[PDB]
Amino acid sequence: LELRLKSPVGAEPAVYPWPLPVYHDAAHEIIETIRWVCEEIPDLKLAMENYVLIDYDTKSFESMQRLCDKYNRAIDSIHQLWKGNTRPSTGLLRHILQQVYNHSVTDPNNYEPFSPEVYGETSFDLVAQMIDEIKMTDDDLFVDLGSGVGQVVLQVAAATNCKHHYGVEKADIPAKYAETMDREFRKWMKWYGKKHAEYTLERGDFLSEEWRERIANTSVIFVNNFAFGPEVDHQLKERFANMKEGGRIVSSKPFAPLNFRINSRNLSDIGTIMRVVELSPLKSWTGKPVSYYLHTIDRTILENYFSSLKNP
Ligand SMILES: COc1nc(Nc2cc(S(C)(=O)=O)ccc2N[C@@H](c2cccc3c2OC(F)(F)O3)c2ncccc2Cl)nc(N2CCNCC2)n1
Repeated sequence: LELRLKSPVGAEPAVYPWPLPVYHDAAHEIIETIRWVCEEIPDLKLAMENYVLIDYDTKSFESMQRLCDKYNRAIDSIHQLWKGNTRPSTGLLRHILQQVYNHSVTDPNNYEPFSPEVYGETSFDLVAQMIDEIKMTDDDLFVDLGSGVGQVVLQVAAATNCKHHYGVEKADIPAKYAETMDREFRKWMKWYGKKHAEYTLERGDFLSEEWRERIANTSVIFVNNFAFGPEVDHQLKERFANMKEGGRIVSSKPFAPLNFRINSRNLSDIGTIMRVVELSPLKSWTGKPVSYYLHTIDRTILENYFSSLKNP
């Protein structure tokens, strides 16, 4: 006893075992998948009997099976008509990321702010605003320092053309889940027929020796440093100090003051080599009044100070 959804692009079907997983709801996931594919393919919305998406019982195997059958037959008609890899829309991507999470993370957890279990609530929209603001290209290398189950990396890889996206996570439980998130994401993206950039989710300590040169060569760092201690903050600034001009750090708490004024007593501070701006979706956003910080490596701040001493 199972439910099957045929892929709109001819990939392997999505197979769900009945009784469906508890999770959000698995039956609603199947209905929303069908609706998303219908929104995506106008011939499919035409071929599909309208009534089948109004009249359903998620608690009935036969009712759920009939819904899947109607969709599957409509996909078959469309595949017969066509007989004779684009990036996902923002709406579809939100669905795909939630779907990937639901199929990957199965054990209870605590639902703290910006935690994997609440990604859909404020993270998804905020990461979407951030992507629109920093405008990465094929020359960029993106790294999430403390990537959790890899959700930010998956979103950014599905939305941008960076050369590569990396996620590094130290903790055992999220890094293990990231392995399933990776598989589930690649599988589901193929199922929908959607393109994503290259990415790697790995287990590791971003403060290790190996990671020193990796951070130095990164063009865009993403780091939720909100709850970081002074030691991790100090070590990170030491890593950032080796970054290239124009290198960027997107964070939840600033690494240098917004009003940093270089003088003779603060030449050791990271503020001497980076621009820092506070960004806010509120500056059409109706979500939480959130803020984030964009840091840009710029050693001309330090150069202009020495230049001004020699040229009064
Ligand atoms: C407010 O409570 C709070 N906030 C944060 N973090 C936080 C605070 C604020 S603010 C100043 O209060 O407005 C805004 C954004 C974030 N996090 C964002 C984020 C971080 C870095 C760059 C960003 C970004 O968003 C961005 F895309 F724009 O660029 C985030 N982190 C992780 C995954 C997805 C997302 Cl989207 N972390 C914690 N914790 C630490 C974790 N476990 C519980 C306590 N608790």
